[PDB]
Amino acid sequence: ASVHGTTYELLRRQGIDTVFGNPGSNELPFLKDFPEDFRYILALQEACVVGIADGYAQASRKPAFINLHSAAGTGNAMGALSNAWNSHSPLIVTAGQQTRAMIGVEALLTNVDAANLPRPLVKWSYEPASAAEVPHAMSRAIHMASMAPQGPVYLSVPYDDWDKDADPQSHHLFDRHVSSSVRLNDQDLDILVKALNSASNPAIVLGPDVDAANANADCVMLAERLKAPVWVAPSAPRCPFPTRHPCFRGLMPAGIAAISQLLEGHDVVLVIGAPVFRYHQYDPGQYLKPGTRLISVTCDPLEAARAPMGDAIVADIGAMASALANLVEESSRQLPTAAPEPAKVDQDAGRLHPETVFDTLNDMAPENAIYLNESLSTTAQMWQRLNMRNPGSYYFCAAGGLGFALPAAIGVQLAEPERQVIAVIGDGSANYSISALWTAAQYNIPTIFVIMNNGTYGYLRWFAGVLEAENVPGLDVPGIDFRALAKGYGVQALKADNLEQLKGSLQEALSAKGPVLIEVSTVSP
Amino acid sequence: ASVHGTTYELLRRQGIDTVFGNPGSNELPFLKDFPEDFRYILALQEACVVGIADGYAQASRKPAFINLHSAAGTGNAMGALSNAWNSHSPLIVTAGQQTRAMIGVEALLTNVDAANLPRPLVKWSYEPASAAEVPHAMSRAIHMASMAPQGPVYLSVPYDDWDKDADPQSHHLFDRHVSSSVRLNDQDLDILVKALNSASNPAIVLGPDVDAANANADCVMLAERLKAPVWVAPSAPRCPFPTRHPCFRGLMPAGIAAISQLLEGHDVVLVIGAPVFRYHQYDPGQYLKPGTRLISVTCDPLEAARAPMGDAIVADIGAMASALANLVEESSRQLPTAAPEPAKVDQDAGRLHPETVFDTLNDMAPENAIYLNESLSTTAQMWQRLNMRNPGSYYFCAAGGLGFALPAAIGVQLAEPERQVIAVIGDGSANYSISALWTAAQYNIPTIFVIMNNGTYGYLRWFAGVLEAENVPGLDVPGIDFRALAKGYGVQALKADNLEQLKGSLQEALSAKGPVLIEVSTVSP
Amino acid sequence: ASVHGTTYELLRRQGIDTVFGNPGSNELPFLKDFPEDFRYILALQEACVVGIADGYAQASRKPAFINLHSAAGTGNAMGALSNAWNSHSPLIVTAGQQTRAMIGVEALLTNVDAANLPRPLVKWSYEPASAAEVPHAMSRAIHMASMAPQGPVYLSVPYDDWDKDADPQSHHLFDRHVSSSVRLNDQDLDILVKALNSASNPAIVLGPDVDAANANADCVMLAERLKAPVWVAPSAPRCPFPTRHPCFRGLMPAGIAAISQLLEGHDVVLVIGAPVFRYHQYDPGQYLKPGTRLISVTCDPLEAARAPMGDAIVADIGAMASALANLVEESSRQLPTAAPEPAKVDQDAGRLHPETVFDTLNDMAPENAIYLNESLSTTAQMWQRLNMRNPGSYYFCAAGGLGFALPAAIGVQLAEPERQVIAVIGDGSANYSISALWTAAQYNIPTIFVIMNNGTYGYLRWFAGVLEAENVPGLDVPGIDFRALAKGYGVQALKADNLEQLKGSLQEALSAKGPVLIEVSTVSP
Ligand SMILES: Cc1ncc(Cn2c(C)c(CCOP(=O)(O)OP(=O)(O)O)sc2=O)c(N)n1
Ligand SMILES: Cc1ncc(Cn2c(C)c(CCOP(=O)(O)OP(=O)(O)O)sc2=O)c(N)n1
Ligand SMILES: Cc1ncc(Cn2c(C)c(CCOP(=O)(O)OP(=O)(O)O)sc2=O)c(N)n1
Ligand SMILES: [Ca+2]
Ligand SMILES: [Ca+2]
Ligand SMILES: [Ca+2]
Ligand code: NA
Repeated sequence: ASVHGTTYELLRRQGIDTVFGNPGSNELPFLKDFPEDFRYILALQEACVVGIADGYAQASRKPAFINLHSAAGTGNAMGALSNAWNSHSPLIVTAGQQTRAMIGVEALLTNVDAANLPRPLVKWSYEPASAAEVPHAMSRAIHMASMAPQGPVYLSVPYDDWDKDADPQSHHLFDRHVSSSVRLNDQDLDILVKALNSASNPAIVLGPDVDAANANADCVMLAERLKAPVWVAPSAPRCPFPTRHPCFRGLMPAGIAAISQLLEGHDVVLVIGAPVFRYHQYDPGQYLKPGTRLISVTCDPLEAARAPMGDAIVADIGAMASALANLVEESSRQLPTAAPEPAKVDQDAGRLHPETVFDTLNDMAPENAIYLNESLSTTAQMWQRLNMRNPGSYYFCAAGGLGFALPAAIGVQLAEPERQVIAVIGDGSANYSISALWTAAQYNIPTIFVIMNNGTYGYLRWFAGVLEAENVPGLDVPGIDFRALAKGYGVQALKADNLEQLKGSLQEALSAKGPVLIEVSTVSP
Repeated sequence: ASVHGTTYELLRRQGIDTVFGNPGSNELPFLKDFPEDFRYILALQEACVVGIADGYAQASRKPAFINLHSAAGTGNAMGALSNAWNSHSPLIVTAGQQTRAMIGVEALLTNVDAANLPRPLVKWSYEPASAAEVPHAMSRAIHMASMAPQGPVYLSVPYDDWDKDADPQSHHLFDRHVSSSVRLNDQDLDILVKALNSASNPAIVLGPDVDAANANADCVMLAERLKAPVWVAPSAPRCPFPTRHPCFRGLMPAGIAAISQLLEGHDVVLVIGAPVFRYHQYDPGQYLKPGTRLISVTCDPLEAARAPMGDAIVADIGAMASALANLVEESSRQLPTAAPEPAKVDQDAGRLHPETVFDTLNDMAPENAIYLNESLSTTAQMWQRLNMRNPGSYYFCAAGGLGFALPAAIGVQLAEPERQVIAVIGDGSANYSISALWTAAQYNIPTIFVIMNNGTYGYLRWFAGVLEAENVPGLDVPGIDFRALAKGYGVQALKADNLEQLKGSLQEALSAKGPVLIEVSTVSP
Repeated sequence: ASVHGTTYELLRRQGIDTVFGNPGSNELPFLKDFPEDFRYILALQEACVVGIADGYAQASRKPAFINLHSAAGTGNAMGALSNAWNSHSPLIVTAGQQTRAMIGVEALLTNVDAANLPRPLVKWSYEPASAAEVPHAMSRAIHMASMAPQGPVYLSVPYDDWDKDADPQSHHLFDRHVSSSVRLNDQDLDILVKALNSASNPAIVLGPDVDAANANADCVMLAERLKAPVWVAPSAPRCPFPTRHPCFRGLMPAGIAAISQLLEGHDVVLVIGAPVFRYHQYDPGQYLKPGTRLISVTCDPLEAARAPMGDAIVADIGAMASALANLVEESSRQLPTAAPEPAKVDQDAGRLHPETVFDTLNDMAPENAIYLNESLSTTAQMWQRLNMRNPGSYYFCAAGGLGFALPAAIGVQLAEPERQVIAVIGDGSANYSISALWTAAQYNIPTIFVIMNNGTYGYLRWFAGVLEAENVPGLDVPGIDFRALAKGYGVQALKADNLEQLKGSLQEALSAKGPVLIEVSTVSP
């Protein structure tokens, strides 16, 4: 067997059947004789390739495979990799290297010092020392991406390796099963359960690793047994809980003082599947108020190490959530009462308030819609106004890197063909990965893109307020016609300048058989 | 003084007056109270920001200053940095970091392990240990970018540093002059000159550092004195010689065997301002034939170290070219005869042959036009068909990273307001940095973009041929309307489906007062 | 509170009370006002400092704290760190940095790019962005070293930070409890147990993480229930099983073919707490023979990823060994029969055969002796001839880095004051960290050092044989008087030129109240 044949066999034996890519000369020997059972999804720029693969991996809850071109293709993807690192996305990033005979002279499109290029945004980064090692290196990449805490990995392969003879002993790689599905030992788990059972006013805080683990239903059971309010940890990349469940209390503000104030009076705060905490704005104060102690369950040693307070347990979130949900007592406290519905904001016949847009989306979208958020100044309103009952219903750029939601929405829609994906993206954010629209058109992936057009980088005007910063350049983005951009890439385009048009446009988009972009004229901040 | 005030003073004292940027919250304290004498050029995605700054630095022959947002903004620019590394572009890349009080907890948009992120594509990468150190760190960044061999550098600055008190001793940074304008000592330079004077059939090979140094006219004088043919080193990022001068012999093929064959019979080959050599395709053979010896003058130790043959001198290209041009004897050999004009390719009333497009550009463009090339399958024809008499007339992605030419053309046009810039970009390449069009519209930078639309990644179909690779996915890019993309970003758009329309469109574009995009329907490969 | 006071409070609250160090100017502000409840152990060179701390951490099964001087002190320790990485030793390495005001100018003993210096041999490496962050960074270092898989970490601290005011919120760091004491979920653990219960001829292979976890007794119970032979994985850094238990089968040869041959006919091979596998010599063949399947339990994702065969479970070794030992059925197969005693090698009245030395050590040493091995050509004989009944009885350089055993023996003896430590070290190996002897003398740590003096690098003469390499320089080390070296550092010294003298010397050493070095004249290979 060749290294080519062996490597594709390893990939299919490990469940991988799709390559998200933008091709180059160093990858042609890998992509040639492309196997019939695989599919290749082309995107026109590498931030888009990785974004699509990332949405696909997060929604499918399995690794996604990426093929990029040498240093320039990998470099174009590095902002996308920053998000993937923070969302623990299991991404296997492969990049083609020059032929081994011309690496030394640094021929054009040699990836120099290749393994160092994507650091520090990958769990593992490597170039094999010989062609016969390639399948073993690929095996390492698959398992490193897939073991808790999941994350992106990088493998650089000289293009001449693929046609070489594989090692016959590589067959032992094909069926390896590697598990990190672990939970706290019985004695210490009993101690934790007793602390939860004994708490007089527990609170629960959930992060993205709950949704990645599909631990959402177990966390519902846990919250109901403990009769405890549930918050989502700040800067949330996913939604880990039904947002209209009686225990749900919403997204935490991303500030130190704000969070300790919210938790005040809670004696035990159990955090599951989140960093402690992904603050954003600087809001100095107490990490916790007196009387509050914190216990964190995290799949990531790096999270447990850097928490500035609390105890921590490093374990699989699925296994831990299930064990806790099944072991805790039913408290005799009263179940928390559901948060009230949000108020209707006054809306005239002109430009749309974001609140109106979210209320209308909530009124019209299917109950199993999946949303993406890259409309940064409207996040709080989005979380208050969209009823998201099911797991996998929300994605937001985990490292704050714009250019995620547009391509990720396409990968999510590819992963979940029977759930309507609706990406809500600001006019500024829409440009970072605009060319991803083309992939939705070409493969007819029927994502709906709602562009919130207010002409400005609104969130940065806000943060300028908290910093009290005046005379800042570069905050306005006038003069972009998103319907023309959508036409340019073959996506049906609609405009909504008022509520009547928003309703009509959503009705058309929801009914459409292909992707649709709706440009919404929203109010300026 | 504050760190803010001191740093802008240092920048203006060192000749920097423009910030190319895409802003974020960590940069607001740097960008606030933006100085009246500076200008900020916004681009909508960071590959575009760096591309624009890169074209501006290469054309202006001075450092360009960039401000990006933390890890995600830096990561989005890393493909652009790969080109900048290979073209020795003096780029000062600054990125905002979280406030020092929240770096430890890794708050959202903390740039973790920041200095390692852009490696290995920068000469120097750093985050200062205190706010008062920021001006000195900026001084280091300016000089590291600007000293031979020039190249990109990276500085990460926590956002709280700007408002802190500066060290009063920072004033000693303001007027530092640092020179690398050096040449080989007299005794060894005399030995080199004697070897050139004694050669029976010398050849000259020139690379991009000649054009960066504006050493072109000196290299003309050198070639005329030595009566020597002149080639451009392969994978050329710039044009270092007038392409219709009698000595000019064109762009070398990027292959080992091809180059040794071309040089056969030349006893001394003097290479100036190029790597030896930037091969691309694998074309194994002799590095040089018997009877040929090579001498390389390079500004870059890394180039001198990795050459697989020849002697080398590491020195400033401007200083060396001037010294050699003035010291060599006038040979009594006959001057080389000019290459013949290229033939006219048969052209019917349908889709355009690339040869026709270049002939027509050469017929209509001003004599001081500046071209950019990201139409990878037509490079040989472009070099044969465009008469480029003047320095600074050609740019091509130095690391082969697509997404350079579109934004770089805007930076070049900003640097050279009286020279018409014409970027010739393939339909595939146009997408990587498509959003850069917006910056040309907003600032009315009148670049002309000629999109060569053949529906496919043509060069990759070629390289597939040399590799003999069949059943490769992802090579076609149908279904993109570039006039709609240009409209989307506010750029006037024209279509050329045949020669009559190409001529009309060029006439309109040349006359236009703003940027113009022409979509040309070219023949499929 | 100051950063100094807060950091020592954090260290004592986290169980750390000893600093192993070699001091320098950047560390004086940390070491001043040294707390009364701490102890400082000086060694004269940094390989010795880290070796001592490493032996102390491995034997105590808890993190050890190290303080080195800037880049030069850290660099002198990097070979020692290579061993620590491979043995998963929880080492907190701190190094002093220049004052923040002189880092930029790179004053003498600035640690440039400090965090990158010890990579890739540390789990985490960091320099804080401000003085107030130091206690949180130290908290991160403690937990990163201590979480599974344990390993060395690095923290660089500017010397001016210690006197600065601490953040009052740092108190939340003091009592953090972080656990990685996890095991496979119940459903999958039941599947594993069923596979073990069903095996017709299981084998067990144990590595160093079993002894680190004190999982030895549980592994005895497991082997007895399964009636299974037990081997120690190759290149063994520790001893995980009583070597005269009936199931024990010895140390595996460090070769691919040798191991698959040894395992042939075993249907299920359970590996616990080892890489799969730490081969040394190149011995190509099948990784496993047909009919053998492998299951690995490892605390280290990097081990699970790179195994070339088998399934793997990433979990705590203590928790997994206990669960398996208590859950498996008692097999009705016959218990394995103990290996026979090794034969007595013929010994005349001259130089000692290594076999004689080990037999004599086994005859005279206490049953709870602890041995270290850095006599590389005699390892097989050592493993056959020393009855090691108890956990923590054997250490060998985990990365093969010489200079470990001499200082580690001192740290082990410091950790286990009531167990006689006997380090058996070749004459070549003894020199790498010879100055460590001084620390044993000064603190009266009564380690016994047995120098096996055959005048040559014996193992390298062997490996030269397997490679069939002739005319190799640098293999002989004549002319070293180890009794004089011991005298030089204040350690009692004895010589053993024959068996009578070996017996007398051991009797004296065993009775001595201080450290003793015995130079043994052994036979040449
Ligand atoms: C890759 C990248 N570049 C720059 C930023 C900085 N940034 C920028 C530029 C924002 C403006 C977003 O504008 P929008 O139109 O998409 O949405 P809003 O108007 O609601 O803010 S929010 C933010 O953090 C970023 N986060 N990521
Ligand atoms: C960032 C990046 N991604 C991928 C490539 C690989 N690549 C690709 C995708 C090419 C196709 C260029 O297509 P085009 O339409 O712009 O021009 P041609 O049709 O003349 O080839 S040429 C080439 O090297 C690259 N060089 N850089
Ligand atoms: C730091 C370091 N340097 C060099 C070596 C190479 N090396 C060397 C030099 C050996 C000779 C050991 O000689 P010895 O006298 O201690 O023992 P033997 O005679 O039994 O081999 S074994 C070995 O791997 C090493 N392992 N570690
Ligand atoms: Ca906006
Ligand atoms: Ca094309
Ligand atoms: Ca020896
Ligand atoms: Na990097």
